[PDB]
Formats: sequence, structure tokens, C-alpha cells
Amino acid sequence: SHMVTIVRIYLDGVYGIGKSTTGRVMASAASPTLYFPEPMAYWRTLFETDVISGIYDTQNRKQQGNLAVDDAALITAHYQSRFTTPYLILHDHTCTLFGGNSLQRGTQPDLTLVFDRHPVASTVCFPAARYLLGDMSMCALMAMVATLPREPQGGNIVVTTLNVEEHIRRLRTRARIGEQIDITLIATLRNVYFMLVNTCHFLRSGRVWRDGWGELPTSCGAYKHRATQMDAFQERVSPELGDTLFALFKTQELLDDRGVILEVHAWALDALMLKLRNLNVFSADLSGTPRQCAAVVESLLPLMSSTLSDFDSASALERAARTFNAEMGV
Amino acid sequence: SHMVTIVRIYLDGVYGIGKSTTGRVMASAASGGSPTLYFPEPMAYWRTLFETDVISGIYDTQNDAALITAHYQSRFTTPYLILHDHTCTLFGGNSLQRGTQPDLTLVFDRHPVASTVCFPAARYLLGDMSMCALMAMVATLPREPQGGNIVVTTLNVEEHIRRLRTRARIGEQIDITLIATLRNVYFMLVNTCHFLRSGRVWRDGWGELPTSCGAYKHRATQMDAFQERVSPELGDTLFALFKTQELLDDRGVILEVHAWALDALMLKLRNLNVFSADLSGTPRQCAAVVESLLPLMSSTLSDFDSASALERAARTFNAEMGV
Ligand SMILES: Nc1ncnc2c1ncn2[C@@H]1O[C@H](COP(=O)(O)OP(=O)(O)O)[C@@H](O)[C@H]1O
Ligand SMILES: Nc1ncnc2c1ncn2[C@@H]1O[C@H](COP(=O)(O)OP(=O)(O)O)[C@@H](O)[C@H]1O
Ligand SMILES: Cc1cn([C@H]2C[C@H](O)[C@@H](CO)O2)c(=O)[nH]c1=O
Ligand SMILES: Cc1cn([C@H]2C[C@H](O)[C@@H](CO)O2)c(=O)[nH]c1=O
Repeated sequence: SHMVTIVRIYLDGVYGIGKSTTGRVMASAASPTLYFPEPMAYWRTLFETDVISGIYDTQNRKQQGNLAVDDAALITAHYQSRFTTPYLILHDHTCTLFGGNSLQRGTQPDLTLVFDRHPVASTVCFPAARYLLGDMSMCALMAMVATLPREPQGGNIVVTTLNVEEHIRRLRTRARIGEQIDITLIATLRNVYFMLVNTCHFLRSGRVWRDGWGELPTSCGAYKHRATQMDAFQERVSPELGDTLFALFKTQELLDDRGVILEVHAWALDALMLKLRNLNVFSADLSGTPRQCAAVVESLLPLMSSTLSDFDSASALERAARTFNAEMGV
Repeated sequence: SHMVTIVRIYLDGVYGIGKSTTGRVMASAASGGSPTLYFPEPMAYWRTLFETDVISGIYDTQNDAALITAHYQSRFTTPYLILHDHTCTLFGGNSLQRGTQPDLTLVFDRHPVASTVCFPAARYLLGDMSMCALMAMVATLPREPQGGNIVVTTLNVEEHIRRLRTRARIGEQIDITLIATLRNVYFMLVNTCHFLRSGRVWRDGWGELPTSCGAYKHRATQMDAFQERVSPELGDTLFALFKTQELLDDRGVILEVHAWALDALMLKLRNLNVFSADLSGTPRQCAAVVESLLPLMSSTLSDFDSASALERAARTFNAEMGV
């Protein structure tokens, strides 16, 4: 007759921190929780091109002078678009199923979903990092950001954190895929994920991207340099506009002669703001063992938004996790 | 707060037929009928706002290529996604076919389906883009909220190419092969919507359908090969091109992840009340043909503040997207 209480979590963050490991443990019968893995097979094997080696190979052939730059920036953008696809497909498939009545009930849910990354990772975070590093243009970044899907009510995002030394240790330990392992990339990603956390805190504080936009300095070469510096950003209690994702958009490329952002670009920021609204944000330190890491995330559950879904939707969710694990190489 | 009834129309179709001219006439007070707001093609976004001109860029690419082409097609979609995100908060709900004249009409020059689906599909069919690239684009189609109407422009190909010629320099070539394919693709679009409106789903006839290989792609680029169907079958729709080996397992069964992509496409198109409109008349007559469809179109219930925001949006988009 009645409803299933669901809490959904997107575990997200810089690669190499331990998010996937944590997610599998949480889902393990050793501790009812479903886990949706990174869509590895979609990225690597389902098509003729592997996007992870492709994106690194592009910067390699950029360095070796075989790729004219210019073209590299365009190809880099295209590989980055391909990362998003399976996230967009999964989000489209699951978003009808969670149900409504988002509330912080403080109870154990009937069903917990753990998604490995939210779409914001491939549409915003990784693209923003590539932009800040000079691997991609603002135009290419806009193109990715515009494809972010709106999160419906009840979303929770848990951004993983880890001290730099242990992060480097762990990056050393991942299997060889042909992935780009670059400490400037890592530094930048780490800063961008703090910007994300800060954006969410900024919005929940009742502010909007125009609040402090005037007084904000133009974000040019100097801004980009600082965003690539290890530990230049951190999670803030009350963030400033300058601590969020919005700040990197106050660049000359996006303003008229008189210094004023075009309305069409302002719309792009309004959209970004609205799409993040339903993400209840948390951070989790992963310095512990896998078991302690999962416990850290689990201790957040009673703080999270739950929705009310019906039996048939919850069943479709179980089938979705089963299918996705199977087809993605779990 | 005071209630306002809106009909919105995405006028769409192959470039060169007369869509933009028609929409400008509709917006003009001289066409009478309903007070109409027109949203043009995002020309400046494509051509002048950034360093790279994507129109020149995509055509120059064909003159690694497959990846650059996919990225240019991505950039076409951007301003459409932004505009759709902005305006969808203003249309309101309570979609119905009311039969009566709305308080105002919106005319959008193209729907997001053009840049995320139709043009990518044409490029894929011509071997200029991979299926993987096509999926990437299709996945970014936004869901149409209740009350959308789409009008696909049609025109005999002879007059279509004539229109492109008048406008073209005095020795400038026309990509006849691309235009031939896009005309078929837009018929597939029309057929897809008719197909969905009849309560059918992409799975209907999927098994019986031949895999869409070399022969399918030949037919798809063939001038006049497709048309608007009274009663479309699956093979007349956009769904058919997706039954390809690239998307199937060993047993020739579509992977569930790809099936989900097709479900999403199907749902995203649901709220598009579909029409076609012949544009062989003068611009005044073309505007009248499109406007005569209003009694059959969905309208929504918005309000004065949101309608006012739509007028500002139209004013702004027209200004910022110009030359
Ligand atoms: N809690 C942990 N303690 C020690 N090593 C870990 C821990 N979590 C993950 N690792 C190791 O670090 C590497 C990256 O972990 P992974 O789960 O792939 O990170 P992510 O999913 O964040 O990219 C793997 O080699 C993994 O075995
Ligand atoms: N109704 C019409 N009759 C004759 N020529 C037309 C008509 N409508 C448009 N044209 C011309 O045809 C060309 C294509 O028109 P345009 O409105 O740009 O088409 P589209 O928006 O479909 O790409 C233009 O040169 C235009 O002046
Ligand atoms: C999600 C995502 C991952 N990656 C990279 C980081 C890792 O090397 C690998 C798996 O996350 O793919 C991107 O380059 N872009 C993305 O959008
Ligand atoms: C909307 C759209 C237009 N075009 C081209 C066709 C015309 O030459 C020009 C303007 O519509 O841009 C694309 O290549 N892709 C697209 O997605």
C-alpha cells in the first residue's frame, strides 16, 4: 500500500581519493544499499575510442608538437563531452524514479542509493579544471556547463576530501589505464571541487551569483594561475562569491565593452544556479581505511534528504543498478 | 499575476527553406493575428561572441576531423540550451488544445532538437561523425515541458535550392548532399512525433526492423527518399538509425544503456505537438499558413510578469544575437 523512503548520494571528488572503494564497501552486504559504478565500459570499451587515453593522448600529442594546439583544445573538449554521455543517460533514466516529498527526516531510509559521481563532475568540474589549465576555452566550458541536468528534489552530494600526501600515495596505487596523472591537474581539480562545495554553501546561505558580482575583480590570467595552485581554495563556512564556481565566469570574453556580462551569459549562470539548488552538500574525509571511510559517509545518512517513492519505482532502481553494474564493467 | 494564455511554436527545418523570414513576418505587426515574439537563430553566439566561428569552422573542418566536427556540432547547441533553460521557467503549465486565439504567440527559430539530434544525425549518416559522437549529442537534448508546438518547414527541393542560390554569392557551391540528408532527417523527425502521438514506442517493430547498415545510410542520404507519413512505421522514424551493430551485443540485442538513451529521446519529444508547413508562398502567405495552425496548437497558462519577462528575453536575445 505505502511508500519506500529513499536517500540518494552522489559520491564525487577528484580522482584517486578513494570514492569508488568507499562506495563499494557501503554497498557490500558486510554492512539495503545500491551502488552505481563509474561508467568505465562506456568510456573505454563500448565504442572504438577510449576517452580516458584519448584525452591524455591529446595533451601528449600537443606536447610532442604533432597536434597544432588550437585543434587540441577542440579535441580535448570533445573527449570531455564524451565523458558526460553515460552520466546524462543514467540521470535521465533514474530521475523519474526517486519520488517526491524531499525532507530531512533523520531516519534510516528503506533504500540507499550511492552514485559514483554526479553529472556536475563531467559537465562542470572537470571542464572548469581544463579551462583553468589552458587546455580548453571559455566557449568550450560554456558548452559543457549548459548540458548540466537539473537535479530534482532530494539530491545529496558528498564531496570527498583527503590531505595531499595521502592523495598522491593513493594516485600512485591505481591501476594503469593510460590516464593523465598530473599534479597541476590534481591541484586544480582539488580547488574546483572546493569551489563546488562553496557554491552549494553559498546558495543554501540564501545568496545568488549577482550578490557581490559588482565588487568582484575580473577573473583573467591572474585568477586562472591561482586556481591551479595547490591549496589555493578550501571549504569555507560562509563563502565569498570569489570562493565559488561563479567567479571564474567574470572574464572579459563574457562581458561587453562597458564591462557588463551579456544577458545570455547571465542566463547560463542562472541555469547553473537553479540546477544545483536541490543538492544538499556534505564533505567526507577519506584518510581512514575503506571500512572507516564508508562509516564516515554512513554517519551522514540521518542528515540527508529522503524522498518518497513507490514499490514499483524502487524495484526499477534495483534493476537499474543491476543493469548498470553489469554493462559498465562495475 | 493576471493570467496570460501563450501559444509557443518552434519553427524548424533545413536551412534555406524560408523559416527565419517566415518567423520575422509572424512577429511583424503587419501580419496581424496574434501579438508575436520572435527569437532568432543565435547567430552572434555562433559567429562573433567568441574567437571561433562554428559555422565557418564546421564547414572548414571537412575541407581527427570526426572529433573536431563533433565538437563544432556541440557548440551549435549551446545557445539553444541556454535559451531553453531561460524560457521554460516562464511558459507556465495547464497545457491544453483550447482552440481559441492566445493572448500572445512565441516563435522560436528552431527547437534544441535541431542541433542536438537532426544535424548530428545528418552528419552521422554522411559518415562525418561516429555513432558515439551522435549519442553524446542526442543525450544533451532537453526535455520539452508541457505545451510545446513544433512546426517543421517543407518545400519542394527545386525551390529550396533556388532560395539558397539567390542568396549565395556568384560561384559559391551548395552542399546538395548534406541538404538532401537533412531533408530526410526532418521528415524522420515529423514521423517520429506522429509515431509517438499514436501511442507507439521505439520498441514497436524494433525486432522486425532490419539493422540499419550501409544500405540504410544510402537511403538516408538519397534525395526525396523520406516523406511525411500518414501512418508512420518504425523505419520512417529517427529511432531506426539506432538499430546498428555498434549499439548491440553478440546476440544482436541492444544494450540496456542504449535502450535507456532511446527512452529518454522518446520522453523528451513527448510534449511536442507536431505540425508541418509548406513554405512555397510569399513570406506573408508563409506566416499566414503557420498562424492558421493556432486553433490546433497547445497553449499554456502563464502570467503577466512571466509574459513580460518573455518580451524582455525576446528583446535581449534579438539584440545580443544580431550580426
Ligand atoms: N581508504 C583507503 N585506504 C587506503 N587506500 C585506498 C583507500 N581507498 C582507496 N584506496 C586506493 O586508492 C586508489 C584510488 O581509489 P579509488 O576508489 O579508485 O579512488 P576514486 O574512486 O576516488 O578515483 C586505489 O588504488 C585504491 O585501492
Ligand atoms: N517565402 C519565400 N519566398 C521566396 N524566398 C524566400 C521566402 N522566404 C525566405 N526566402 C529567401 O530564401 C532564403 C532562405 O531564407 P531563410 O529565412 O534564411 O531560410 P531558413 O531560415 O529556413 O534558413 C533567403 O534568401 C530568403 O530571403
Ligand atoms: C568524470 C571524468 C573523469 N575524467 C578522468 C579522471 C580519471 O583519470 C578518469 C576516471 O575518473 O577519467 C575526466 O577526464 N573527465 C571527467 O569528466
Ligand atoms: C542549427 C544548426 C545549423 N547548422 C548550420 C546550417 C547552416 O549553414 C547554418 C545556420 O543554420 O548552420 C549546423 O551545421 N548545425 C546545427 O546544429
